Amino acid sequence: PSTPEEKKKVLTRVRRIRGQIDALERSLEGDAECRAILQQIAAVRGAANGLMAEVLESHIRETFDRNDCYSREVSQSVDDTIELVRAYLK
Amino acid sequence: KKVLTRVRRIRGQIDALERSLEGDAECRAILQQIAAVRGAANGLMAEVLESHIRETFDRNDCYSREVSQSVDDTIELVRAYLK
Amino acid sequence: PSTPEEKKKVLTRVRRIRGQIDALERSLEGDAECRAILQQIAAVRGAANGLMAEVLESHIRETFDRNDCYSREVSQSVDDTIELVRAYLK
Amino acid sequence: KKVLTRVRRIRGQIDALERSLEGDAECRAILQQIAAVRGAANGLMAEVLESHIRETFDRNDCYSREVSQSVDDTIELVRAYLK
Repeated sequence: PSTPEEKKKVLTRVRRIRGQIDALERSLEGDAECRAILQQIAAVRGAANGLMAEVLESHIRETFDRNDCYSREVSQSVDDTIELVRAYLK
Repeated sequence: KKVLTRVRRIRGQIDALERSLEGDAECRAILQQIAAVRGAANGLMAEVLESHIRETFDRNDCYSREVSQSVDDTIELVRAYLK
Repeated sequence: PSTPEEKKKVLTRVRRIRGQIDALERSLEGDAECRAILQQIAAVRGAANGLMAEVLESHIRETFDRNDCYSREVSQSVDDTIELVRAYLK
Repeated sequence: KKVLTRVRRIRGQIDALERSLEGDAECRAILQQIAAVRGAANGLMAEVLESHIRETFDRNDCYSREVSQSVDDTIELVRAYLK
């Protein structure tokens, strides 16, 4: 993030991830079944990966823009690149 | 246990990332740290799995040098895949 | 596998994986799109994982049996364990 | 184009696995080798993505040291996640 607007959304998501980690401690200290925990942990990893893709997409786009290089073909390269990352970096 | 040890390290990573963001760090650094959170979610999953597996086979009243390896190799395999 | 029957099923699956690696090789010899290649590689990995579970499950089962220790609860534990491995080792 | 480099070495692992089985190796050893097949496929994926990412951002006629690093950093993540 470079824009203060991007700073805000990421902080939101990051906080929401601390929100998911709270419920995991809450569940760990309590009466949780390993299958419910593993699921909570998996959703943490899902959330991180979600955000990683959103930061990456945003970073790549800003790089091309500072370089006066943003066009529709560049923009779609990024679309293509992020679909792959979303699908294969887990 | 060794599990909460890891839940804190995760919380540790998220608060630093929350602060990286507050302290306006460079984008490479934000990505570096989100990837590291994911890596620790995998490491934590490798503990909780290791717990449930260790615990499920002591529970079955089958002790043996041979059964212990079988359970070490299962754990070694989990560790390879999740690190 | 210790059993001469289980050696055969596994050896099929391994060959079926060679068959997938040859199709992948065809697709790099000739030219298919870069997303169809990724999909092929993921399918190889899905096949390896798939077999890693089948072998793991059989190995654990044999260990309890060989120790005169096989019951239904031991059997369902292995069911519970493999379902997790299938779901979380990728 | 060092994709064949790896597709070969992966075929190398499958045949050794086929030998292990024909040659009555330990059940522990089969699992070790199947995990390494999976590990190789991930490495293969980390090359094929690297090919595509590089190829896709040179094709945009946008050169600059700052753009090169953004692409290095992308490729670093790809490597971190897959090995």
